[PDB]
Amino acid sequence: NSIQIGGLFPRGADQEYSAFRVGMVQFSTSEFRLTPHIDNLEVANSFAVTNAFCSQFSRGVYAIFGFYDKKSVNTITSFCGTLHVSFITPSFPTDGTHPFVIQMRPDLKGALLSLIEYYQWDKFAYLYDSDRGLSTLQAVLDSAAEKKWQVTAINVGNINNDKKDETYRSLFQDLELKKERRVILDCERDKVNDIVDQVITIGKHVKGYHYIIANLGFTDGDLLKIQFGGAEVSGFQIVDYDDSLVSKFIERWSTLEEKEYPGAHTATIKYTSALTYDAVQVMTEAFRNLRKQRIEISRRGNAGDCLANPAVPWGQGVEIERALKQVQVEGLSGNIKFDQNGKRINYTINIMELKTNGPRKIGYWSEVDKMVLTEDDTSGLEQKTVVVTTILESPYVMMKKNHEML
Amino acid sequence: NSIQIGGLFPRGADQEYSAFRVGMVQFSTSEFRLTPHIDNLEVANSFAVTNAFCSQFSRGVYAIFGFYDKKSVNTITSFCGTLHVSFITPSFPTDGTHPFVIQMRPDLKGALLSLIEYYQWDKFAYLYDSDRGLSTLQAVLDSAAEKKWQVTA
Repeated sequence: NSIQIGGLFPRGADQEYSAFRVGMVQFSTSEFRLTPHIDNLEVANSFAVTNAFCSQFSRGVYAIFGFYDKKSVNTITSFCGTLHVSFITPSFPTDGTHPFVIQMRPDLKGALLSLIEYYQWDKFAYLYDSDRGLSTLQAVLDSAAEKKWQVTAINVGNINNDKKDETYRSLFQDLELKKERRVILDCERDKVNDIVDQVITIGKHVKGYHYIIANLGFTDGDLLKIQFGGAEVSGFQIVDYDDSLVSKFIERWSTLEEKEYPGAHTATIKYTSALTYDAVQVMTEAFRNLRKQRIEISRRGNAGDCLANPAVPWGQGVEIERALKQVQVEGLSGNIKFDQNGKRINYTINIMELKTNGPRKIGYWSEVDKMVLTEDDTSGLEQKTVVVTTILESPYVMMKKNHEML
Repeated sequence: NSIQIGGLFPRGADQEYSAFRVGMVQFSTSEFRLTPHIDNLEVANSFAVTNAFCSQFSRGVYAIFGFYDKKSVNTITSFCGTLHVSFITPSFPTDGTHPFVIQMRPDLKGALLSLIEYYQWDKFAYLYDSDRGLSTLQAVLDSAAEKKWQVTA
């Protein structure tokens, strides 16, 4: 068999596309060839997105894989609600429930909540950006009652290159005026470096601060530059390079040629790109299930129309939606598995604490493994310095008679 | 001469559909007219709005009156942002400044904040409906810094 699949890919994602090609190379077989039909236009532009998605559906492809942004998700998924094109993405998961959508990125909100109990704060500052949705802002603010948290939320998103130096001044100066010292950030990874730059430039990384980065791939930036600061910058890892099942992929990826697969040669990979492997794997295993369960995707030569009027489904799409939801496999994010709504379960996430030797696993979390600690590793033992604070008035504490030399 | 115009109306927005026809009856004039082409299909989901847009655009309507929701709004604003066919709405103002969109319903945030200042409030619980857009929940949470409010949402 041969199986055309639509790529509604985001531009600026050469690493994701390289992971797509490496997944295709790994998983392709002459039994059923998952076949590219790929396009790349501005994901923020709902029109151009819809237009290309019509073009791809105008080939009658069996499934489409790609990425969207909150400027588009109730454009795209509304189409999956009508044309029943089965759809897979590891982008940010939606708050609602929709068949024909596979939400390959796990839900960050549960873990990030549980971490707040684990660090035991009644007070934190909270920056966020709009692009993954204000879903985390809502979820934590809804959760404000349960622990009676004080929370301040300041929209960092509208920071732009017109004034991206004095904005961060005024912003962090506001956190000095409230004297905020537990800081949650919810950006995309390719933003976090620009906040961390200003954090270092104005010194706000010494002991007393505590940081979280609300990304599943916390260890992607130049964390080593703030690794010396002394703030406990602590954040998540769905990717774990230590899993030998995964580490064999990490080896193969980092050894694959750097320029034919642009940016694949690094020892580390964005968890978006990593989930591209799991996504292509689930599409392959779903077409394999379809063939093994002996229901054929044998289909009329007519593509259909994304805007027939009234539009009408084609029934085999329901079979693809079953087949995809039936998948359970090992991958770069563990034993991945999906509910009947199209949202993952069993998704297990590690919590990394930036000790100065490097980010190390203080625990892991799942829906049933509620923040299971893994601090049995001894990095940090042998009595790090307890810093003692006090005052100098005679006689209670005084200088040594040789204090200028001591 | 007449100008052909499009219309979309939410199902159940029957008072607005009435007021629209009453407005057409009032402001139609001897020298020029409207030729409304109207749809009353779904609005709470992008598909219906998109199909109606294509139908009425293929009809060549030079302006459209209609409505949207945060679920559908991006679909409209991107379509008009590309195709130069304008859109006018009484729906909530978005965060965006797309051309071709006349977001008539005036800014409510400035007055809200100025009244909060007038009561000199310090600590209160703010509720919200998500689907009007969190632009207010943002613009009141933002100044919970500068105005040191103690909001809960």
